[PDB]
Amino acid sequence: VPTVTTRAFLPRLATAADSITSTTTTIALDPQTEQSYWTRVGDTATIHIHLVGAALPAAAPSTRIYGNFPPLRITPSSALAAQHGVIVPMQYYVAPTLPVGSSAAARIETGFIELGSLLNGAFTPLAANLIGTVGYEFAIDATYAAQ
Amino acid sequence: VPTVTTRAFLPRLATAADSITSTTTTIALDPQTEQSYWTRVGDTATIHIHLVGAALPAAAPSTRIYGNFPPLRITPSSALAAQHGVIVPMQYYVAPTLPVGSSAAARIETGFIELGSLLNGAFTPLAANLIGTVGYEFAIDATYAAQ
Amino acid sequence: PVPTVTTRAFLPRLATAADSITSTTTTIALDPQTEQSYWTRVGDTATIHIHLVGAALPAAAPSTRIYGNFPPLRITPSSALAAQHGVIVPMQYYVAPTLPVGSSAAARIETGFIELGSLLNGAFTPLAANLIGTVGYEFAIDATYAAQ
Ligand SMILES: [Cl-]
Repeated sequence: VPTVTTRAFLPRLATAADSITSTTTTIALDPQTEQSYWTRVGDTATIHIHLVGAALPAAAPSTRIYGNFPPLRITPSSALAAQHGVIVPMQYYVAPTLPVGSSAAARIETGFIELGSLLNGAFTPLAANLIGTVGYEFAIDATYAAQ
Repeated sequence: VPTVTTRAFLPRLATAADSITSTTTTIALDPQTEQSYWTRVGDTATIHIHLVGAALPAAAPSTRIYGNFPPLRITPSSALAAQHGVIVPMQYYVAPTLPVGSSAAARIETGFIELGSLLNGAFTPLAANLIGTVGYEFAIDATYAAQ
Repeated sequence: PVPTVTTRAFLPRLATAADSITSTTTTIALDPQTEQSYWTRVGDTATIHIHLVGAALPAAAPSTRIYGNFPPLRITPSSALAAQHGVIVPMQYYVAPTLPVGSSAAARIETGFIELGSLLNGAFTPLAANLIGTVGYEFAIDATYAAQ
C-alpha cells in the first residue's frame, strides 16, 4: 500500500574535477527566493529545484546538485565513466553558455544531479563558470522512479 | 495515505495582451476529437491536453490554457513578470511558427498553462496567430507536483 | 478506491516495421543486456525506464518500435489512416544516431508500443532502424504518463 511523502529541501550546489569523482567543492549559497521540494508516492519521485546566486562559481568541468531527494532507481554502470542517469530538460532565468545547437539539460543520477546540455540524444556536462551570466538562476523539474 | 483521482476535463483556450494580465479572451472551440484529462495520485499530477481547431485565433501575445487540473506547487514570484513555472515540451500536429533554433514548449503555472518556445533554457510566449497553419492542433503532456 | 503500487522489471522487445501504422513487425534478436528496464505504476500514473544495447544495427526499416508489458497509455484512439496519437518524450543516446538537422532525439509513446524518432517544431518523425546508432546502438527512454 502506497505512502505519499512531500518535503521542502535545501539543494546543495557543488562542483568537481570531472563527472566521475565523489570529491566535490561546496558552493556558498546566497539567500534563496523559491522553495525547492520533492514528493514521492509509491516509487514515483517528482522534484523541483530552484537556485539563484549573484556570482558564478570558479571554473570546474562538473556542476552538481546534492540533496535528500529520492535516489534514482537504475543499474550502476562502469566506474570508468559518468554513471548512467536520466536526462531531462532544465530552465534558465539567467542565460548560460551552451554548445551551439544544444538544449539546456540535467543528468539525474542516483548520487546527484549534473547540469549540462543535450545534442542528438547525448548529454554533455556544463562547466561551473558557464551556468549563467555574471550570476546564475535556474530550475530543474523531473519525475523518475526511486529505489 | 494517498488517494487517486482521474478525471476528463474541458480545457479552455484563451488569449491575453501579455503574460501577466488577468484580462483574457476565451476562444470558441470546435468539436474536439481527443479526450483531455488529468490524474492526481498523492501530490503528483499528470495532465493530458489536446485541442484542435479549424481557424487560428486572432493574434495576441499570450496563448493560455485554463482548466480544473491540479494547481502547480510553486512559490509565487514577482507580479512584474510572468509567474515562475515548469517548462515542458509540447507536440504540434499542425505546424506552428517558432523562433529560429527553438523547440515547442509550454509554461505550466499555478494559474494556467502558456504556449511558447524554448531556447537555451529560456521560455518565450508564442503569439496566438502562430500556434498553427490556418488552423491548429496540439497536445501538452506533463507531470508536476500539486498544492 | 485506494491506490496500489506495482514495480516490475521487464524485457523490452525491439521490433521494426514497414511503416508507423501496420501490425506487421519483425522482432530483432537482442544481445545480452547490461542495464535493467523497468516500470512502476501508482494509481493511474506509469513511469517507464528502458535501456537497450546492441553490437549491430537492425536491417533498415522505417519504423523502430519497442513492445512490452508496461502500462498501456491512456489516450483516445485516433484515425487508422495515420500513426496513432501518442505522447512525445525526449530520449537518450549513448551511441550516436543519425537525426534530421535541427531535430532532437525523441520517442512516441502509444498505447500499443513505443516508437523511436526525432522532434522538430513540435512534430515527431519516426527514425529508421539503420540510423538508431553507429555500427551498433545503445539508448534509453524515460517517461511518465497516465495508464488505462
Ligand atoms: Cl511482446
